[PDB]
Amino acid sequence: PTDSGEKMTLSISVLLSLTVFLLVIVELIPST
Repeated sequence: PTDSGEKMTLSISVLLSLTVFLLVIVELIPST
C-alpha cells in the first residue's frame, strides 16, 4: 500500500532525523 513513496518518505522522515540526532550525539559526546 504505497500511493506515492509514503513508506519511503516516512523512512526518510524518521531515519534522517535519527541520523541528525545521531550527529548531534556525536557532537556532544566528545563534549561531555
